[PDB]
Amino acid sequence: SDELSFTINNFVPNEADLLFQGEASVSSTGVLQLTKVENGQPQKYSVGRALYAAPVRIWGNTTGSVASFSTSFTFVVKAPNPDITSDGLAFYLAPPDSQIPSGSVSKYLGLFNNSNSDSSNQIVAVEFDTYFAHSYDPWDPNYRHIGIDVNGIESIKTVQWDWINGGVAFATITYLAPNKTLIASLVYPSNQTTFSVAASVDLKEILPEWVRVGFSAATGYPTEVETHDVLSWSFTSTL
Amino acid sequence: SDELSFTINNFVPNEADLLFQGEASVSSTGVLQLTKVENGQPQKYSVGRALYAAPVRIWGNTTGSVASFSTSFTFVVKAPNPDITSDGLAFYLAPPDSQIPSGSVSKYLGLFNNSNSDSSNQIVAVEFDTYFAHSYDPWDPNYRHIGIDVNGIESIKTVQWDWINGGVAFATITYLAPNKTLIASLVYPSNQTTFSVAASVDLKEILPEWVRVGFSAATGYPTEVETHDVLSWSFTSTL
Ligand SMILES: CC(=O)N[C@H]1[C@H]([C@H](O)[C@H](O)CO)O[C@@](O[C@H]2[C@@H](O)[C@@H](CO)O[C@@H](O[C@H]3[C@H](O)[C@@H](O)[C@H](O)O[C@@H]3CO)[C@@H]2O)(C(=O)O)C[C@@H]1O
Ligand SMILES: CC(=O)N[C@H]1[C@H]([C@H](O)[C@H](O)CO)O[C@@](O[C@H]2[C@@H](O)[C@@H](CO)O[C@@H](O[C@H]3[C@H](O)[C@@H](O)[C@H](O)O[C@@H]3CO)[C@@H]2O)(C(=O)O)C[C@@H]1O
Ligand SMILES: *[C@@H]1O[C@H](CO)[C@@H](O)[C@H](O)[C@H]1NC(C)=O
Ligand SMILES: *[C@@H]1O[C@H](CO)[C@@H](O)[C@H](O)[C@H]1NC(C)=O
Ligand SMILES: *[C@@H]1O[C@H](CO)[C@@H](O)[C@H](O)[C@H]1NC(C)=O
Ligand SMILES: *[C@@H]1O[C@H](CO)[C@@H](O)[C@H](O)[C@H]1NC(C)=O
Ligand SMILES: *[C@@H]1O[C@H](CO)[C@@H](O)[C@H](O)[C@H]1NC(C)=O
Ligand SMILES: [Ca+2]
Ligand SMILES: [Ca+2]
Ligand SMILES: [Mn+2]
Ligand SMILES: [Mn+2]
Repeated sequence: SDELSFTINNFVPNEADLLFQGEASVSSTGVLQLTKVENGQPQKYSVGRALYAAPVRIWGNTTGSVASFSTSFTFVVKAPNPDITSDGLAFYLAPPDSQIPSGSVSKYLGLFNNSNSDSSNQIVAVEFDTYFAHSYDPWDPNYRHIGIDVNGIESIKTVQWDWINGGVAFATITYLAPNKTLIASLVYPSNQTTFSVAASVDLKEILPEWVRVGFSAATGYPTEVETHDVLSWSFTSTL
Repeated sequence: SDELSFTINNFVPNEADLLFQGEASVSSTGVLQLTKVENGQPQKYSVGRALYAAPVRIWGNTTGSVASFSTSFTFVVKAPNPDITSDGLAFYLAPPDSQIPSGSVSKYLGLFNNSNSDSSNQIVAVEFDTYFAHSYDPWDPNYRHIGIDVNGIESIKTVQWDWINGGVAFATITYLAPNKTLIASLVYPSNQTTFSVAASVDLKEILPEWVRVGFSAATGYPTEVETHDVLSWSFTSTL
């Protein structure tokens, strides 16, 4: 594909154009629930991933060009016990066939097996990290944050994010190919607060020609559970 | 129009789909020069405005709906004397036939006659203010800033903007109709710095059904002159 664009205003149960991994799924009410919820209550140690069914062409060696893209989606992270929550969700690009790694992966938002930034992971992600205690996440700044990750959970760049328990967030992620710059942005219309981050990233150097795009999220200790619900999602890429 | 979308990757001299006001124009090199430049040096007390030729439908009383839009553009503000510059540029929406007001309008970025927030102005703008001394701009915060204006030069909301003399900026402005939220964002791929702001705005309440969209900029005292050049511009609105 040289141009791919899709808009999902309302998710549908077992949505055909979505590849589900782990405990992810969309509720009868139309929300993409990354982590498991029962009776409206988020469940402990849940890991989920949803990907758009069609692989996306990120670059062409025959062409020499690289894709520029932009994604926007709305989500809610509602926790019964706000004080300390875990772990957060993230939008990411990975190889078409990636699976959730085996092992302790909650503090890695379901994207990694460990802290390392292994070049083989081939993963570019934008995380919305809700857990930052150094006892379990020693690589995190001391506050909830939005970070840009490249082959590793230790964000190459972050910004402080003032999460609103149950607040509806509108986030857009944009990649300017010509400028190898990935920028992330989040807004809470309810508080009129904004957050943003940018980092240099050369997709040609990190990701393969084809990749699948989507979301990943994880839940940890029971007293810190929160939801990772996505309500809308639009994606556009142009090669 | 129920949907309008245009992308201008390169401006052309006397570009037919652009309405020029004041000293605005596009150079032979293809840059939209809001304020006049001669021999590559910005001139004092210059005021310019450029608008897309076609008026945009912002809302429909017969339909009940309101337009959601998003604009992205790249610009450069190069000043020979960085220390203190004036005045800045801005993207704005106004009535189809608005003209540059008469009088001292440089500290108002070519958008207003005075400080007042007169409901009759019908102007929603996002300013990139480079001059903030309280002696002439008593309404400004104490730093260069990006602010959201509504019928007046005194921004209803701002954020600190760390201008880069001659740096190429990529800015996007988005209006979420359903949430009456106008958000502004700027990034300098060269420093990987980001800035963003959001504010509650009800276009139905401020602007008329039809409006023209574009840019405004002004230059002041000779020792503080700077350029207000726009390189790219894409606009999309959907009713
Ligand atoms: C094999 C296995 O099941 N590993 C778990 C780990 C283990 O708890 C860990 O290996 C024990 O050393 O926990 C995992 O989730 C943890 C993760 O969410 C972190 C931070 O993101 O928080 C941990 O919860 C803490 C909690 O924050 C404290 O307040 C509490 O006192 O202790 C809790 C730990 O018991 C989560 O357990 C992990 O990803 O490492 C999930 C693995 O499956
Ligand atoms: C009638 C008229 O021509 N008005 C000018 C005004 C006049 O200078 C003002 O009415 C005198 O009180 O200036 C206008 O531009 C000014 C504006 O750009 C402000 C701030 O944005 O800066 C002024 O320059 C200052 C400069 O910053 C100082 O360092 C310097 O010492 O004094 C300068 C003023 O002389 C600009 O003049 C204006 O918008 O008010 C342009 C009007 O056309
Ligand atoms: C392009 O890349 C594909 C796989 O990455 C390879 O099989 C093909 O031979 C390459 N062709 C060129 C011209 O690089
Ligand atoms: C990552 O997955 C591999 C499977 O090849 C497994 O051997 C390894 O234990 C996992 N990493 C961790 C930290 O468990
Ligand atoms: C925007 O408004 C709609 C309808 O009023 C609401 O359902 C939605 O959650 C809001 N979105 C955001 C990001 O606040
Ligand atoms: C500019 O302000 C003056 C008063 O200072 C006013 O008389 C004039 O009408 C305004 N300009 C325009 C175009 O209305
Ligand atoms: C992005 O890269 C292009 C090509 O190198 C350049 O012309 C443009 O000014 C850059 N934009 C930004 C915001 O740096
Ligand atoms: Ca964390
Ligand atoms: Ca000012
Ligand atoms: Mn983190
Ligand atoms: Mn200002």
